[PDB]
Order: sequence, then structure tokens, then C-alpha cells
Amino acid sequence: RFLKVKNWETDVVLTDTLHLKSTLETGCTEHICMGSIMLPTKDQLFPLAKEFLDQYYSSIKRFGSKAHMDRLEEVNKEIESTSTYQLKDTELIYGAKHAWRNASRCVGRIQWSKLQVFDARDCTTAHGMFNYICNHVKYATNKGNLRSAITIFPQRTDGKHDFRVWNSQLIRYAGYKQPDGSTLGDPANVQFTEICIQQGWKAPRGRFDVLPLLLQANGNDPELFQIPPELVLEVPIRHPKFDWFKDLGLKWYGLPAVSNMLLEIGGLEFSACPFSGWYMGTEIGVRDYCDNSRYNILEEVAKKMDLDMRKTSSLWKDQALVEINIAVLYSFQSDKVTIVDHHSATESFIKHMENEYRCRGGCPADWVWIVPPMSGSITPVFHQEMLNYRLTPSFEYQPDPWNTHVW
Amino acid sequence: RFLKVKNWETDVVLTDTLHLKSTLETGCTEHICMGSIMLPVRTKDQLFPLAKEFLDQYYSSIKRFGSKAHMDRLEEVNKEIESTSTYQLKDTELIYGAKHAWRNASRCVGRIQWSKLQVFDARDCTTAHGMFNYICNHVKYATNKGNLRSAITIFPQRTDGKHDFRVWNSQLIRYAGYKQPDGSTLGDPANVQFTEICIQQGWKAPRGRFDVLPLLLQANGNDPELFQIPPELVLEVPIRHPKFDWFKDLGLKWYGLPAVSNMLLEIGGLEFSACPFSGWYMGTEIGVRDYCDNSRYNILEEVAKKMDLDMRKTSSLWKDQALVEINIAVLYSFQSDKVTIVDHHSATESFIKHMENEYRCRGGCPADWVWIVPPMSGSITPVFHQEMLNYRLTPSFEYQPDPWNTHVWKG
Ligand code: HEM
Ligand code: HEM
Ligand SMILES: Cc1cc(N)nc(C[C@@H]2CNC[C@@H]2OCCN[C@H](C)Cc2cccc(F)c2)c1
Ligand SMILES: Cc1cc(N)nc(C[C@@H]2CNC[C@@H]2OCCN[C@H](C)Cc2cccc(F)c2)c1
Ligand SMILES: C[C@H](O)[C@H](O)[C@H]1CNc2nc(N)[nH]c(=O)c2N1
Ligand SMILES: C[C@H](O)[C@H](O)[C@H]1CNc2nc(N)[nH]c(=O)c2N1
Ligand SMILES: [Zn+2]
Repeated sequence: RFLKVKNWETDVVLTDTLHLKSTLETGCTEHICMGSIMLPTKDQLFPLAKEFLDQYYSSIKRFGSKAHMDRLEEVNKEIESTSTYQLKDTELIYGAKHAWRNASRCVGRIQWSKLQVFDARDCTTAHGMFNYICNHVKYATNKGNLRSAITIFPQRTDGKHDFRVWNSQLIRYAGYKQPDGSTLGDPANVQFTEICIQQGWKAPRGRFDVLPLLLQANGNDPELFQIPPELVLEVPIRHPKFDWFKDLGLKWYGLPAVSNMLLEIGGLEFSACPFSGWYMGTEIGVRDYCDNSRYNILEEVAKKMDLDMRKTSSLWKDQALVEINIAVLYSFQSDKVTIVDHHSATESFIKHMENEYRCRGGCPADWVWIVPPMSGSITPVFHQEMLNYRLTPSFEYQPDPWNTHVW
Repeated sequence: RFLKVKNWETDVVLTDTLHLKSTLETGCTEHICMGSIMLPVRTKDQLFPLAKEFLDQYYSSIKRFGSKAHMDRLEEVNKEIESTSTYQLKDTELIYGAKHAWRNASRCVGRIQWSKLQVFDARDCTTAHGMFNYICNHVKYATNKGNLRSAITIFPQRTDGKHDFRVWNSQLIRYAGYKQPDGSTLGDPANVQFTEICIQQGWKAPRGRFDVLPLLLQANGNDPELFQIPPELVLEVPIRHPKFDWFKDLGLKWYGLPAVSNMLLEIGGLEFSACPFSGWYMGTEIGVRDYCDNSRYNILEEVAKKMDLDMRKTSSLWKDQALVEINIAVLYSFQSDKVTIVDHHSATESFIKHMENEYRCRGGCPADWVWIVPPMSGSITPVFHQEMLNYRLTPSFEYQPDPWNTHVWKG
């Protein structure tokens, strides 16, 4: 019932007790591990609210105090009469910070307590949503000196009036299928780009076209808005040694901003809660640029490097991979846009895990996601045992609304 | 029931039914995943069912399930168990069993090869000297002058657990490690404890950076004995780089034959506590782990120094750069000397084809993603993008505790 995790590089053993507080299910059983699988009423609501408020009052060293008991009663009364309840601002901020703290797939959680929460629960329209999101984008970007932020739209009610951002991230590039049979731009965004056009968007029809926002307020049909281009900070990619690298015509955006998740706090569900931090360089250089089903640029780069592409054992892909990632980091750094390399980020996470173990009795972590997609074992996280379990408040994946919405 | 796995690169979806034959536990539960934890005498009572389940699988594989030969073998084994409290495997069942423990090894990326395995039956062995001779022959056969052949040598099974055969070495061939009084390590820091034991047992240590360790062998629960593998049987590769002429002067080499000797082979409930097996290396094991782990040879700095990389900040990716060059050198060196090796691209691509085939012909292929994904360039291999299901099938290879921790010294 008390569990040990060992770091095999340092021999340091940590004891996890925080898992016993875990409630939700992993997908694994005693017979089968699903560690590598990507997607593994008033009666229900009060236990959830109470569990949350208890941990909140505990956190402010007021557990079992009159103010604690009184807020539990107030929330109980409100659930009983209205079928739901409203979080206090203090509770919302606390909840949002803890959802991040609990995100077992996030390597950047050393930062979890520095999160600017924008309360958008008074929002009623998609134009209103657009305004809130522009303000988030501008605040978070901060002229390249990025600041972590979340904007929280109104909570789910009957489920027929959901707020949703249809984009998977606030800022992404369009993808287009060609008569050629090839894909122009980001192949990940083909379906979404089509939905945008089908709603009226006029695609510039290039390789790096920032997508419009498709915002759904109050369960209405979603509406298109272009983010002011001056608010979208992008970085041209060049290499510190390779003159020709700029000729590839590569750029990326500075602000990673996930907009498709569901924030659960005290049993309440926030279906539109875009949040943003700053990039670890491998997400762009390894995944966005080099996944075969993404921009898939390895071949092009390897050729400009004049590497021997005849055999896999020359490690031409691996050489080109490093150079691409060097460029990404150099480019952001030169343009003073916050980025973190995978060495620095994973070192920080180990330090964070140690803090969490001593101050909280553990840190839920998903090794499969935490270990970077390149150079795994030369980062300290590769050698660190991690226990994965689900705590609330939480961010959860939710299905694309276009499958769910009725027009 | 059916469980689906998806490949996020191809959208190919597979369906697992094989997991229903899994009995043993993972370490995980509905509330916790222990996917990244490295380590998450039987009664007649437990033994006959284990035997029966194995014999049922063996007879099905030969298309003789329910035959008289099947039924007679069940009765024979049953009678053997009730009378002697154990039983002996037929040679055919042993071979089948060892091949299947490999097929079932969820952490092994090389399983496309599983049905090609030379099995050396060493169940008539009685002494450490005899173990030494069997292991020499395995090494020579498997090495085959650089054209490596997969092999396993199987010593007598456990009886009362007081008479175990054990190879004390974790691999048949490994280099010594020596802690210096100033706290530095000479040779392989992973082998310091075992080297100290060897020296205590009477080994005269050369005290260099790549001293092949002697074998320490335990027969029939007796105190283990030291033997030096004839050096002419130990194939080694000096590591050089195709473009970098200074790489040779780092003085690196490695041995050609990876031969795991510390695992326990379970077949039909019988336990083979000494079952050394070997195949050939995937390059990254040497170039990434053995050379570049901080707790192993740890060569990254010196390599990057010699490459004149900017080492003042991690974001130059100097470590990543040196890492690729080192792994180029290992592959180049093995290939140039005609010693079998496989790169991580080829091995992972072969594993995906193996896995798809296993799903089609067998109903699944248990795989441990944490181990299958190579320790460099992860997502540029197809396994990174492949969902996997991890579960335990028997026959199996299991980790066992190091024998120096458990051994009753007779003196
Ligand atoms: C401040 C800098 C941050 C860094 C460097 C960082 C790093 C990362 C990385 C590398 C991933 C894996 C992403 C992927 O491979 O798709 C991730 C996942 C995630 N992070 Fe962070 N993070 C940061 C901030 C944040 C913030 C501000 C939040 C929420 C408030 C957050 C919550 C999450 C969640 C929920 C996931 C899993 C996303 C999913 O399932 O797709 N992170 N983080
Ligand atoms: C034929 C060429 C082979 C290749 C390229 C190969 C590749 C590998 C690699 C890279 C690993 C992970 C090793 C590590 O990181 O420590 C591994 C693990 C393993 N393999 Fe293989 N393998 C091969 C043959 C074999 C054979 C012949 C057997 C047994 C008959 C075997 C059984 C195992 C087992 C039991 C593990 C897990 C070891 C442990 O838990 O320490 N493999 N394989
Ligand atoms: C099937 C599926 C499940 C799931 N939980 N997430 C995804 C999204 C998949 C998972 N990795 C690729 C894709 O996400 C891209 C989003 N990554 C962002 C930019 C991470 C990030 C980084 C820094 C700061 C942040 F705030 C957020 C897909
Ligand atoms: C705590 C622990 C548990 C466990 N199950 N194995 C280990 C052994 C750990 C796991 N990775 C580092 C150390 O293995 C070194 C052995 N690797 C061999 C060479 C694999 C191999 C490769 C090719 C062909 C083969 F037959 C065998 C440690
Ligand atoms: C199938 C496998 O789970 C999948 O490819 C995962 C592996 N690890 C990952 N890790 C991160 N950080 N992001 C990802 O998208 C993935 N994809
Ligand atoms: C903590 C973690 O489980 C451990 O470092 C694992 C990760 N993956 C691995 N994968 C392989 N092939 N070999 C290993 O030794 C390890 N070590
Ligand atoms: Zn699991």
C-alpha cells in the first residue's frame, strides 16, 4: 500500500503515499498494462465537491474550521436547490493550479504554482470568447517573454450548452490535401482546415497559414475569428552553422496553447479552458517537424547535409534530427522567445518530483510521455521510476466537438 | 473480450485476444500503473496445473491436442509428479519451451528471430567444471567467428531450492570495474561489486579498463568456482569512427556476444535458474547505454571535447551530437569487422512486422513500450508510435535476485 520508486542512475529511492488518495481508474489491470495506450447528478456531485473543498481548506491550513464547515454547508445547500454550484474565485485559482500539478504527462510542472488564471465565467457569446482569448494570447506571449496562463469559460450545465474551442491549440497551421495526392502544410489539421473552409474561411493556401478560431458559446454553432496577426508571435528557423537551413522556409509559433481539454474541479466541468506555457524544443524539432505524419522534413534536411541516405545504419536520420533541434532552440533563443531544451526541462522535473515527494508524498508521472522523443536515456527522467495515477482537479482529453455537435 | 491497439502514425488498428491466456500479475491495478517500475520449491498442488497448461499448449502447437500421445503424456507427467514431486521435460518440450519463453519476452525487440534458437540441453551437468565446458561451447557456437547465432544453454532445473545451478555473472562476457581510493572508477562501474567478489574468490585482476571477467559458476547449490573463458573464444571489436580518425585513440572496444546469464527460465512450472542465452547486439545498447549512461563508461564529455562542441550550455545539444557520432562508430566498427549487429531503425521496423504477424497468427504480442523504444531517437522509430499491451505469458524469462545475496556459503 506504500510504494517505492527508484532512480537507477542515482540509487535514490522515494516513497509514494499520494497514490492512495487517487480515485479514478488507469485502464490497467493486474493482468494487463495499458501504459502505452493514448486513450485508455446531485448524488454524484456532492462527494466530489466535498473532496475538493476538504483539500482546499487543508491547503490554507483551515481544515475543520468554522469557515470550512460553513462553505461545505453552503455548497451542499446550493447543489440541493440548483443541481450545481459556483466556485469562489479562490477555489477556482486553486483548482486550476492543481489540475496542472496533477497532469501526469506534463514535464513542466515545476512551474505549476505560477499560473495566471483568467476567470471568463461571465462570458456569454463567441465574440466574448474571442476577446478573452485574444487577451490571453497577448498576456501569455508578452513580447516573447512567455507567461503561463489559463482562461476558464463557463462550466457545463445540462450538457446542451457547452462552451468549446474547436481548435485543438489556439495557434496551429492549416493543412490541405492536393490533386497531387500530397499534403500541403500540417497534415494533422486537414480535417479542421476543411471545416474552417466549409464555414467560410478563405485559406491563404500555404504551408504555414495560422488557422482561425472556431468558437462555440453556450452550445451554439461555432463562429470563425482570425487572431490579429500582430498577436501571433512566430519564429523563422535558422541554424547557427548551416547557411542553407533558412532556405527550407521553416517557421513555428512561439505560444503552445492547448484548447481542447476539460478541466474538472470539485466535480464541476469546464469544457473550454485554453491554457498555455512555453515549448520544450523537442515538441517542435522532433515531433512537429519530423513525425512521418507531420511536416516530415527529415529527408529534405538529410539531403542538404549530403548524408549517406542509402542505409539506416549510417544514422543519417539521427544526425539530421539533432541539427533540426539545434536550429529550433537557436532560433527561439536568438529572437528572445522563451523555450526550454529537453536536458534542462527533464532536470527541472526531477527536482520537481523530489520536491513533490517530500512536500506531498508523491507525484503522478507518465514515463511514456515524460521521457523526450529524442536522446531518452541521456536525460535523467529515463532512469527515474514513476508511478502513474489519476488525481483531481484534472485536465482530461475530450472528443472533437464536430463528432458531437448538432448543427 | 477484445482489446484494440492503434498505431498513431499509420492508423493501423490491431485486436488482441491472446491477453486472455495471461494468468500472472503485472504490478498494475485499476488505480495505479507501474509500467515504468523495473521490478514490479513449488507444491505438487500448483505444479500439475502448470504442467497440464504447458503440455496442452505444446500439443496444440504440434496439432496433436487430444491425441493418445497427448493424453498418455499428461498421465505420465501426473504420475511422475505424484511420485517424485516433479517431472522431466522431453527434449522436444524443452526446445519448444525455451523458444516460447523468448517469444513471450515482452521487453525484447528482437523477437522476430524467436523460432531460430539453438538449444543446448545441459541437464546432465553435475559440476561447475562441467558448467564451464558447456558455457565455452555455447560461446564458441554462438560467436561463429562474428556470424552470430542465437543460442541458449539449459542447466538442471530447481529441485528443493537448496541445490540450485546459477551463473553468478549477469552476462557471460562483461568487463571488470574497480573503485579507486579517490572515488573514481576504472572499467565498468556496473561491475564493481561482482569484480570485488571475483577478487575475493581468488581472481588476479589485471586492473585495466576492459578486463573480461572470469566466470563464477555454481552447480548443485555448491559454493561457486572461478574459470577464465579462453581469450581466443572472446571476440572483441575495437571502436573507431568512419570520418573521425581520433575516435580510435579513446581506446574503446566492446565484446561481440551479448549473453544474459542471470535470468530464470520457467517451463511448465519447472524452474531453470541457470539458462544463459545470447543473440546479437542492437547498436544503441553499447553506444547509448554502456558508453553514455552517467553510471557506466560515461564518455560523452571526452567525445564532445574532441569534437570541439560548445559545451557551456545544454541547449547547444552537444550531448545529443556526440551521442549520434558514438553510435555511428559502434555500428561502423562491428560492420567493418563482420560481427553481427543491428541498428535501432532496422530492429524496430522488423519488430513492428513481427508484432503485426503475431497479432494475425497468434492473437497478440505482449510488448513493454518502455523497453522496446530505443534509448535515443525514440519517435523517429516506428515503435514509439505503436500502442502495445503488456502482459505475462508462460513459458517465460524472469529476473532473479543476485545469488551473492541469497547463497548459503558451505566454506
Ligand atoms: C510552462 C511551460 C510548460 C512546459 C515546458 C510543458 C511541457 C509539456 C510537455 C513537453 C508536454 C507533452 C506534450 C506533448 O507531447 O504533446 C506537456 C503536456 C501537458 N501539459 Fe505541460 N508544459 C508547460 C506548461 C503547462 C501548463 C501551463 C499547463 C496547464 C495549466 C500544462 C498542462 C499539461 C497537460 C494537461 C499535458 C498533457 C496534454 C495532453 O494530454 O495532450 N502544462 N507539457
Ligand atoms: C537475436 C538478436 C536479439 C536482439 C537484437 C535483441 C534485442 C534486445 C534488446 C535491445 C533488449 C533490451 C536489452 C536491454 O536494454 O538490456 C532485449 C531484452 C531481452 N531479450 Fe532480446 N534480443 C535478441 C535475442 C534474444 C534471445 C536469443 C533471447 C532469449 C532466448 C532474448 C530474450 C530477451 C529477454 C528475456 C530480455 C529482457 C531482459 C531483461 O529483463 O534484462 N533476446 N532484447
Ligand atoms: C490522442 C491524444 C490524447 C491526448 N491526451 N492528447 C493528444 C494531443 C497530442 C499529444 N501529443 C501531441 C499532441 O498534442 C499537441 C499539443 N502539445 C502541446 C503544445 C503541449 C504543450 C507544451 C508546452 C506547454 C503547453 F501548455 C502545452 C492526443
Ligand atoms: C533491475 C533489472 C531488471 C531486469 N529485468 N533486467 C536488468 C538488466 C538490465 C536491463 N538493461 C541493462 C541491463 O541489462 C544488460 C543486459 N542487456 C542484454 C545484452 C540484452 C540482450 C541484447 C541482445 C541479445 C541478447 F540475448 C540480450 C536489470
Ligand atoms: C503509442 C504511444 O503511447 C504514443 O506514441 C505516445 C508516446 N509518448 C508520447 N509522449 C509525448 N510527450 N507526447 C506524445 O504524443 C506521445 N505519444
Ligand atoms: C526507470 C525505467 O523503467 C528504466 O530506466 C528502464 C527504461 N527503459 C529501458 N529500456 C531498455 N531496453 N533497457 C533498460 O534498462 C531500460 N530501463
Ligand atoms: Zn500499467
